[PDB]
Amino acid sequence: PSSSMADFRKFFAKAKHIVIISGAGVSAESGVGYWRKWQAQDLATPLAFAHNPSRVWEFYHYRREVMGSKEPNAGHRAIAECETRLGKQGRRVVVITQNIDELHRKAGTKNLLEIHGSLFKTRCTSCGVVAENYKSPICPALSGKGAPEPGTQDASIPVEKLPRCEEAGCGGLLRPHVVWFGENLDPAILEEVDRELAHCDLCLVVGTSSVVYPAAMFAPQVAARGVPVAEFNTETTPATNRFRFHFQGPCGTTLPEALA
Ligand SMILES: Nc1ncnc2c1ncn2[C@@H]1O[C@H](COP(=O)(O)OP(=O)(O)OC[C@H]2O[C@@H](O)[C@H](O)[C@@H]2O)[C@@H](O)[C@H]1O
Ligand SMILES: [Zn+2]
Repeated sequence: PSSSMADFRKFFAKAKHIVIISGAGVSAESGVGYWRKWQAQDLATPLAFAHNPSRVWEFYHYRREVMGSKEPNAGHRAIAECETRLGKQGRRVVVITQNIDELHRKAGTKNLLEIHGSLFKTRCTSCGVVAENYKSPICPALSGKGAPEPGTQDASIPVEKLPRCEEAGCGGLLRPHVVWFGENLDPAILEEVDRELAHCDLCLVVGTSSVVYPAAMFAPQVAARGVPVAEFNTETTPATNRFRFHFQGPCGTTLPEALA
């Protein structure tokens, strides 16, 4: 895999359709552990939610509230500025993210496929309706709840006071619209993804470990068509040798240059 910025820029100057796949590394420079005695694998499951809907909500309230505090970094801003600039030229730029933090959106990204959901979306467990939700707090019973520090315990909010569906006559319990461990990704989103990968002529893979499916396989799918894929990561990954470029470093340094 090459590290030639100049050779990358030749492709970038001419690309009609850029796909940018992002993961958690893209938000590292925005300052985005354990929450109380648990890690994500113990909370972000349907079984956890079924057993303690209040505790899973405290956890999601806390993450939503922390986000309000976080700012997109130079990486997220370079990606958003790119889309705005090319779009004045009829050139397409889309972001396919694994992240649920919505910092791409806060940076000004408009073409965004969020394959794992969003902290800022809800789904009704009764009627299935999805909606956006930016309210701090999401419900008054969660106000001040979710503190991760030692000495905090379960709020034990009765389920009828947790977020509820406003559809007429529904009244159901809402959950975060995020893909939990064990759950399938939405088939409709994956078709939109397949369409973007098939049609792109330059692909960037940014801050992802490239080992978690199905996103692990997106950039290799593109590189297999003979399209250049550029990886932007602090380290090599197991997929690195499948790609045309590798640009090592924090993406807040390397992206503003590559996408200038
Ligand atoms: N500043 C940075 N710039 C670029 N890359 C970085 C930076 N900091 C870390 N990275 C890289 O980001 C990657 C982070 O990998 P993961 O934490 O595995 O995140 P991601 O690939 O998004 O995980 C996939 C999925 O796994 C689940 O845990 C979660 O649902 C996530 O969506 C690593 O390859 C790491 O080198
Ligand atoms: Zn409902």
